[PDB]
Amino acid sequence: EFVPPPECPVFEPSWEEFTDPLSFIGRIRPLAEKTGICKIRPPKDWQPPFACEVKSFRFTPRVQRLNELEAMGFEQAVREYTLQSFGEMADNFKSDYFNMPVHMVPTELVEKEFWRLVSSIEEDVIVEYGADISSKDFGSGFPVKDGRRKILPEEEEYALSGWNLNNMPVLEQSKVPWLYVGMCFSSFCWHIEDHWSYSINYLHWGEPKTWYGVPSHAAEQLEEVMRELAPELFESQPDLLHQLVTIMNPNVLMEHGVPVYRTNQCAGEFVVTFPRAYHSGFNQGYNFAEAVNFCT
Ligand SMILES: O=C(O)c1ccncc1Nc1nn(CCN2CCC(F)(F)CC2)c2ccc(F)cc12
Ligand SMILES: [Mn+2]
Repeated sequence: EFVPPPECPVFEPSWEEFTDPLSFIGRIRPLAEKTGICKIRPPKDWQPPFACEVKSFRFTPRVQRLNELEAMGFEQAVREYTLQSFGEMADNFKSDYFNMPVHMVPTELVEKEFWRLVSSIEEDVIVEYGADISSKDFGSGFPVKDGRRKILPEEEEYALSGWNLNNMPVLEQSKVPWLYVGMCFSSFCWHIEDHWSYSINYLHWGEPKTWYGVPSHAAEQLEEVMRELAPELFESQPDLLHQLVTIMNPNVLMEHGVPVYRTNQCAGEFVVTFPRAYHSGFNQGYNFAEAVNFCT
């Protein structure tokens, strides 16, 4: 069965360290760039309100067939959901799948089952992911001073915070956050960012998001293993298309000498990915994440 990779670094900045995100990320870089990804827990009292327009939030998530590569056009037929109705679907799926309440399923069991399903020919599990929803559609999950929604006085600090993903620097010398509504086993395959950018990711609420990261010094190693083992039909494809289908069990990479680190990101925690750090992951259950690429 699946062997979990070693844990990536988790930082718990003091209020002083938490004052300036870019300065903090610059200070942790000597360790975090050797692991590709890191997790950042804000101070206990830092709790932004959730600011999306929940009444109107509606979307059609994309269908994900976990074993689609191993299996090598009308299978499912995706409903439109609200946040509430997607959550009911997601929780019913997971509690039915594991025969237990959703909060009682061990994170290690979901992880082992996910990778078993990805390689399974005998069982075809299909899930849905509300992925790549623009923050322009119904707003960011962070409060923003654009006069579209009311900001209470207690929330203004969060609208002005440098850790609000809307306030991260995005202009490179010579771009808004995206939202992800997850359910159990919804996933993202191995990729790096455009322009080898940093990215920052915040889990607003819900069950954890499980991550795998590879430090940039091993980017070429990972790409070589991919070419050796990815389907040939897709191996010859340019990277920006191959990255749509680069699903690979972390233990395969590890057997080929590629360093891989993991983490479970819980509600209210950040994950930072460093330049050219390949990353992949899946969701443990119903959750809501926001992500943006940023410039230093
Ligand atoms: O789901 C997450 O939490 C997540 C975290 C970090 N990075 C990416 C994440 N998800 C996804 N990102 N993109 C796209 C963005 N990025 C550029 C474009 C690319 F080349 F496809 C390669 C991924 C998807 C697309 C579909 C999907 F189901 C899922 C994602
Ligand atoms: Mn990414």
